[PDB]
Amino acid sequence: SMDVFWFLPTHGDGHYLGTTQGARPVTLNYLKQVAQAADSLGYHGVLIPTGRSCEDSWVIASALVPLTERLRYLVAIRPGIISPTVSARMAATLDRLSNGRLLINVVTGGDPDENRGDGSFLSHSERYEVTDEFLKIWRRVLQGEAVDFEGKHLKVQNAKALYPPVQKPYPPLYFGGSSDAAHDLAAEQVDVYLTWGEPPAAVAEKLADVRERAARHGRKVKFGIRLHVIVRETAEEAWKAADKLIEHISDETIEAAQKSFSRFDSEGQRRMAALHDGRRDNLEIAPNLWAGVGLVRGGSGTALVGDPQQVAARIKEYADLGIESFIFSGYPHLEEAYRFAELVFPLLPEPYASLAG
Amino acid sequence: SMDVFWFLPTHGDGHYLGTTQGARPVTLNYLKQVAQAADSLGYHGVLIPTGRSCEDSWVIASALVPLTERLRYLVAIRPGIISPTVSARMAATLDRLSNGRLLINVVTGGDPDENRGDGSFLSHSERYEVTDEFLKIWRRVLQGEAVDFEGKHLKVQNAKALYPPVQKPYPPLYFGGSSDAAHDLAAEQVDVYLTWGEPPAAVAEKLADVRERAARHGRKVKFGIRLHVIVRETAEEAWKAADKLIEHNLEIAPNLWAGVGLVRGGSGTALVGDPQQVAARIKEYADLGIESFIFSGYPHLEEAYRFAELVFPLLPEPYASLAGLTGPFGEMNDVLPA
Amino acid sequence: SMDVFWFLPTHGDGHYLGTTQGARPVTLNYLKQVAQAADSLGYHGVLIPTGRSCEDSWVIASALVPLTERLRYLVAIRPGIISPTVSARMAATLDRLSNGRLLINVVTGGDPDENRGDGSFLSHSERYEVTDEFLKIWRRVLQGEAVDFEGKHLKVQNAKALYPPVQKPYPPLYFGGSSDAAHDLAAEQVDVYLTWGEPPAAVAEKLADVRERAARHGRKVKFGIRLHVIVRETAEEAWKAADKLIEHISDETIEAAQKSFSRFDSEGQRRMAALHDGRRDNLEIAPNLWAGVGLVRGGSGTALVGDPQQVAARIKEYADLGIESFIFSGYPHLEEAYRFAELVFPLLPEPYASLA
Amino acid sequence: SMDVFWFLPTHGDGHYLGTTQGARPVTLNYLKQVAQAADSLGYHGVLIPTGRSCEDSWVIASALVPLTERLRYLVAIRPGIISPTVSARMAATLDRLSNGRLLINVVTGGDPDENRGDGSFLSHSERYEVTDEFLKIWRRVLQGEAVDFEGKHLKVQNAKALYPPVQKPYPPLYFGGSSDAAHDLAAEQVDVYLTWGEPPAAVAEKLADVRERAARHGRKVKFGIRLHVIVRETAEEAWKAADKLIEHNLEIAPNLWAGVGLVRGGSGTALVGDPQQVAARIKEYADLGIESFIFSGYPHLEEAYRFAELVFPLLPEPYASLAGTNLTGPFGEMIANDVLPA
Ligand SMILES: Cc1cc2nc3c(=O)[nH]c(=O)nc-3n(C[C@H](O)[C@H](O)[C@H](O)COP(=O)(O)O)c2cc1C
Ligand SMILES: Cc1cc2nc3c(=O)[nH]c(=O)nc-3n(C[C@H](O)[C@H](O)[C@H](O)COP(=O)(O)O)c2cc1C
Ligand SMILES: Cc1cc2nc3c(=O)[nH]c(=O)nc-3n(C[C@H](O)[C@H](O)[C@H](O)COP(=O)(O)O)c2cc1C
Repeated sequence: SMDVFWFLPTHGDGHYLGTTQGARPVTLNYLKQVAQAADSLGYHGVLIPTGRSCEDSWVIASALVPLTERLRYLVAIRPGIISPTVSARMAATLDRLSNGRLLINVVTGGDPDENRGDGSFLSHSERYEVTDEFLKIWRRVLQGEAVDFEGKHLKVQNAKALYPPVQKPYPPLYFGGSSDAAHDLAAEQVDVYLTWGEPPAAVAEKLADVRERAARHGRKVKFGIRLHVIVRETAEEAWKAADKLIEHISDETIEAAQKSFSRFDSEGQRRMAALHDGRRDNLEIAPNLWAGVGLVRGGSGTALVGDPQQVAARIKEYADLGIESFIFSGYPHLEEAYRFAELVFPLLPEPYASLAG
Repeated sequence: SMDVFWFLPTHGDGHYLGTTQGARPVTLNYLKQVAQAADSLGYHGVLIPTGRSCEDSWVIASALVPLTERLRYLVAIRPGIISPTVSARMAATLDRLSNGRLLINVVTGGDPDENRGDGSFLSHSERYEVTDEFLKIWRRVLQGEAVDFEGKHLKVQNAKALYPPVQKPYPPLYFGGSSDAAHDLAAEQVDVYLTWGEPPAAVAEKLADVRERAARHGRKVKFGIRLHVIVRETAEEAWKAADKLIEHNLEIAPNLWAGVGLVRGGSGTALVGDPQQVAARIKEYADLGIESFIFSGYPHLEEAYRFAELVFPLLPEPYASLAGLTGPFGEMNDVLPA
Repeated sequence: SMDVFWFLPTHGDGHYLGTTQGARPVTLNYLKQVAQAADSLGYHGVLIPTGRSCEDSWVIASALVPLTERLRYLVAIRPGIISPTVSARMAATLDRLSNGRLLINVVTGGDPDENRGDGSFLSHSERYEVTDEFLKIWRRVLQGEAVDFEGKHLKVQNAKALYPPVQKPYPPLYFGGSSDAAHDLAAEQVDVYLTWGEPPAAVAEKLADVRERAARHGRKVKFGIRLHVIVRETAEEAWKAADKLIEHISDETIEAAQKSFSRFDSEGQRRMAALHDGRRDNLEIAPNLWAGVGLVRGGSGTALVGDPQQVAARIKEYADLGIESFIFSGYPHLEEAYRFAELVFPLLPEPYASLA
Repeated sequence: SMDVFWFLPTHGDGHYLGTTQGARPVTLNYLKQVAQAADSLGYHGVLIPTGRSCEDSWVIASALVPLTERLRYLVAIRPGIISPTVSARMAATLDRLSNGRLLINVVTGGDPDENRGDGSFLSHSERYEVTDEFLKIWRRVLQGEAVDFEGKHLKVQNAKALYPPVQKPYPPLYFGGSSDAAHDLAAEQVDVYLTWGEPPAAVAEKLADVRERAARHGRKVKFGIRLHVIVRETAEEAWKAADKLIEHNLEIAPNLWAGVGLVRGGSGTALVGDPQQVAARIKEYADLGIESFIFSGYPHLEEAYRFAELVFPLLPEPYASLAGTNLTGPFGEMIANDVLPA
């Protein structure tokens, strides 16, 4: 079993990182282009990021649902900035309009400056306490239960979502995080645990940690990985494109982003930045794993670079560890969605092997 | 100037009130029908209600934006249940995708049971205090400012909306309310004040109160009214349809029927009569300063066509010129209809 | 089995016949409204008329296909005015883009003035000869055959349709006609024979003739009927709306319309106009069968008028004769598509009974 | 004035010519992708080819009209296989539904085997005779006339198009042809004369011939050229992609590469070079009087973005300002979560 996702560039898109040269503005028409591409190419779904640097994920996903037939949408919810009852009604409404194509990404928010801008003045441990109480209300209201809940952070009385969702018991819960509070929350409530593109040894230990905590709660969680991808027909062209992606990234822009990443209260972001740390020589931190994207961009920071056989081999490495979901992205997002689907899909298991023509 | 709105029945639709007979379920397909009808008929926009009995307004409006060309969407925001910065980013994205077709309806929420279900335990005076602080943060972040704000209820530090809206300075703020705190809030921050379909004398006094308070703040507010409509070609058919609507004294004013208010629907009063009678009541409200008219009918799809074909030619421009590409008009295979 | 169709008013729509009062212009937006209504309400398909009085059927059907999911489109082809090879490629493309939702209505054209305007100067017998040779080439090219054909009217050499259709062997062929040449063509080539809304006794004889001729060709054809419908909650409201539909029809327009029909070289049009002769009194030619639409409109001319039980009863009467397809219409087409689907669908067989 | 068109690959698309490697099937979804790409990028329109090797142009164009806002469709009509009255009603209906976005490409058909497959057994001189009579009836019915016409090939009596088009007097007529019979027909009836991508000296001589014949009839025709284009940021990558396109001398003129003519593609020549070289060759053709430019690339979706992002700012208005919608803000991917792209 394997689900291959693509990515909607709600932060912005282009041919190069860091610079405005070759940039592509994010419009309704361009978002339609990427979503309808992933829909017709046969991708399982698309991940839609959230945050201050993005357009709103719920507005984007809701607008693209009537314009696609099979594509699923992994939309992010951020506990602490919205009522859990209201978030559930949004999830129910969007899941009903899409006829069961909604996927939920639980996001706790690792930037204290952005969180204070949204009105949240909570420590790292406190944010996961709100998320813990949030998900308990969210999951229960969506199953038709009039919820009475009074916790340390959230309190609802007769919380009801009158319109039931299509997917039972609720739209699947995806979650990413590397701290101990994140692994506990994932093991207790979520359905799929997501990690960024660390080397296989680091992901295997993170998966083993989550699998252990989930077993202690009598549950089993599925796993997925988030990666960039620069795949070409030959290995020489792929690494040539990787160097070309970052040719306009000055040293003062790398210092500007790293100064902002150190402000983050995120353990998952810390492990991603602990792979590059501003270096430019020796960026291949692992066989066909290139950490050049993390020099400027937040969140995901590594990419699989190589020919179709080299990239498909790295996928089997992660799949052998138990990872079943793969969320890819490329620059630019439209062109690379076709390139991955035409070079890598025939090398992947079904149904992706048979989607090529 | 006049803006004529229609209504999206996101709580549900049907042919009759009270009973489930002839009911029509709210689906994506039917919502497309009503929105695309109001879009092509030439309505200025549609009001989208909010509450526990409705589907989410932001999901529906966002889904209908790429499916319409000119129609505007009056979407409701609710302070107290969402971050003001995040609500502004939501408004910005929907306004950008729609190319300036987003209108904001500020709703405070008058049901204490529903408010407790959403996690808000605030009194009437407190609810308008959050709304006051909410709009100050909401309006300023959308104007490009990095907002630092610490009030009695809300507090943000370095609140920024990185994507600017299409409409400047922000999507217009519509607001409805009858208390003194609402009239003060409307006179200070909002752009359009909304009132229910009261008799013309009662609306004039409410408008005079808001218009007086707005002058003290150096502002002028526009006004709008929300009214159901049962218009037929003759007055006899209209009152026959009104009686049929509630078959499973009510005329509180000339051609103002309060039968819709018997149950918890969109409004509580309705204009019932022939096209000349309905246009006469509209001209009455317009003379008091009302420029926006938010209408609805049962069912909303059929009645959107009925109002637009019987009343639009009797209204000011551009609605007078919307009634009626050339060639044949009506069903022809050689002689054209004349 | 039963397939219920609706109708796209490409001639124009409105609340009243004959006059421009209460008319509704046919735009892309309004056609989207009616097509998307029939799609979501659960109708099997929509019939799209063709002719000089219509917008082009192929442009409209192709434009509405990507805007609907399940609805099928009964598009009309006219042999004699387009190449059979080209017509087949058009059908294949629309059938492929729609993923098998294309239905073909074979139209021969009964107006000699309109036919001469299109460049066809053929007698009634000759028109069915071109249609005969047209359909033979059309059906064979769509089955992957490089066709060589040299007939009295048409001649092709190496006619190929390189893109195969989705429905096999080809999109189903619907056909309407009342002449003897039409019954032969229907019995030999088409898949569904269509008739206008005549009384059940006259329809039963038309169906018996086509099934008799089809047996001599070793084939069996299915049958469908075309009707208007004015259904209300009560029988009094239905007859009140039927009288109201024709209140603005001029007596000069009645003679001017029937004068153009007396010049029509069509038996189906003559059998439909002879049910009224312009006489306005006593229009109910059968229980709940009202022939008021035929006073001005060509083609369909009768309507089922009554309460939901009366309308559903007349439908079952036609179904007992072997009619499986029902193509309904009302004025205006958008509102009345909802009215039929909400008043009559629960009284019909599945899947229409469970769609509400 | 300048109109830049793209191309809908209704015959098929892919990364390479001749081979099936990297091929891309023509589906409704992919045709939407290319059409909606040209729509948002700001192209004037798209050319839709016709023939036995294509899906029907009228079905595709009509299907794409409600899915686009400004993009125009240059749809081909072929006299001899359809009645002129019916063709006009089709043009009127599509022009009305699109609100004046329909363009007509008059195609006579140069393949006798394909013409015989469609039922036409006519010589070269005869084919242009039907086209002459076809356009005369087609143009007159669209202007509201009840047309009576009896020629050597076509005959109509009381031909009327009851629904008038949006563009007056009729959707513009584009036409391509190299024979003397074609140049006479173009100078007399059509609005835009189209030619393939010959070297600039040959195009100037063909355009002057049509302009002389048109002047003798008191008319003036506009001109357009059809070209492939392989434009990259550097000249070395462009020629590398051109060599790779046909791997499974050719530079017949400065930046004019004749590799597309090896197989039955869209045309036979291509502009290959850097953005500065391509815009220079366009300025050379534009100085001759060419106002319409119909470009294409392989694959058509990716290259529609590549030409529009590298060449549009170097072209006259409105294409120079199209590279920058009304939206403002973060132009590019956000650096971290608060640093605007440099
Ligand atoms: C696959 C994936 C997607 C994520 N998407 C987002 C996002 O859209 N917005 C965001 O603020 N954080 C996102 N994150 C980060 C986490 O949700 C969370 O904010 C951060 O990791 C803090 O958790 P931690 O301190 O336990 O590592 C994502 C993480 C992963 C693994
Ligand atoms: C259901 C139905 C639909 C028809 N639709 C058309 C049409 O769209 N255009 C048309 O010219 N004739 C139409 N006709 C009429 C016939 O197809 C035919 O063209 C004409 O009346 C000559 O046939 P006849 O002499 O055998 O009656 C239709 C007939 C039926 C029964
Ligand atoms: C821009 C352009 C586009 C053309 N498109 C087509 C087409 O789609 N199908 C086709 O058969 N011929 C096409 N042609 C060719 C002409 O229609 C015509 O068949 C050919 O020029 C033969 O005429 P000639 O002997 O006068 O040169 C095109 C020509 C040009 C210049």
